[PDB]
Amino acid sequence: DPLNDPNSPLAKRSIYFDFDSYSVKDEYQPLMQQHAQYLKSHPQRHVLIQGNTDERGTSEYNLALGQKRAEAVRRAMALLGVNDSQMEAVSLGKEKPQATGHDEASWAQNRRADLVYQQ
Amino acid sequence: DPLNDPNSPLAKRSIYFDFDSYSVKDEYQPLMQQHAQYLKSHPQRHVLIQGNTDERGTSEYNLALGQKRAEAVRRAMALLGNDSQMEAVSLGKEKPQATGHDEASWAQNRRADLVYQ
Amino acid sequence: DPLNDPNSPLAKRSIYFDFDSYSVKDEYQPLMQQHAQYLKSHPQRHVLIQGNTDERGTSEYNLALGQKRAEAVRRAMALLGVNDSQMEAVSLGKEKPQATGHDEASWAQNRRADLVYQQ
Ligand SMILES: O=C([O-])C(=O)[O-]
Ligand SMILES: O=C([O-])C(=O)[O-]
Ligand SMILES: O=C([O-])C(=O)[O-]
Repeated sequence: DPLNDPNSPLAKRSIYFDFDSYSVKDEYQPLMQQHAQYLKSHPQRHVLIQGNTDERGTSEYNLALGQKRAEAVRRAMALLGVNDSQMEAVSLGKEKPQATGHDEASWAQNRRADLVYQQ
Repeated sequence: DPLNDPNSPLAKRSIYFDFDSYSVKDEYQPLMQQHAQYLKSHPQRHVLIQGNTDERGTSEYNLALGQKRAEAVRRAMALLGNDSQMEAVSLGKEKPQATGHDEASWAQNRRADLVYQ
Repeated sequence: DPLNDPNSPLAKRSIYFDFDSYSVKDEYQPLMQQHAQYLKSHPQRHVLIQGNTDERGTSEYNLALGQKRAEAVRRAMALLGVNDSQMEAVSLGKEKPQATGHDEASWAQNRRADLVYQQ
């Protein structure tokens, strides 16, 4: 399965965001196109889009920002043709940092939406 | 004491696995030989072999796969020479070392550790 | 806000310590001068100084060592003019390691005090 091929374009699973932004940067449109093509040619595959933030700001603010990040990715893949039935969008806010330091080297890694396939 | 030396060959304590595999690759036989020699020359030293998986698949499937990984390492150590110094347990996918959701993390979590007691 | 400018000297947030020491090395005085200047000119800003340790020694020992590290940074910034009402010093001991390996490089990374601004 290309989903389990570490050298497929699908091996990249994450979209990164600028500070206090849920704009999907154009440099991630190709990645979204690749995953969209996968989902449209594997109609029983479902993906969970998880939005995350860096630690700056309240838990409440970042739950909402993470949700906008996940919803922005879901919308972009919907525009690329993915049927809504194969996607869900959820927020982890700032609660599940990947990088655990307290400067921009960590925070940039945490302003992130992940495509998590149900396997 | 060699298990406290960050510079000993014994400081490497992990065996890594391919996707959905509990086969111990030949490249790790030298590591296992090193720890085997240590355990055979330190008869009261015990090791807990903990098996781990990446997050893909059910919790139940991954608990069983981590167990097979730990038992394959235990078996390979036994073949290198006493069962009374080893236990094998599975953490399934529950204790990821790398917390990301792609192969860069997952490869680090398909792993059995030698945990000295 | 210079506090969110990655090219500001304020971008650096961490002070690193030698084994079993809470001495603030002189190489960090310029960083603390920069954060002191920022705090003095932004009286609404509050910073939490979080002290950490590497894994060697007991939880109790390291809780206290982490506290001495955070207090050492707070005193250094107090001597640079920062009002005590804009700082708090707390300890995470060895409970929140950044680097999880068991080697000199991981240990050095965790002998650390972080300036965490409330945002
Ligand atoms: O504002 C933030 O915390 C962000 O951009 O993740
Ligand atoms: O299938 C898995 O989750 C693995 O290989 O760890
Ligand atoms: O002794 C230690 O644990 C240290 O320096 O953090």
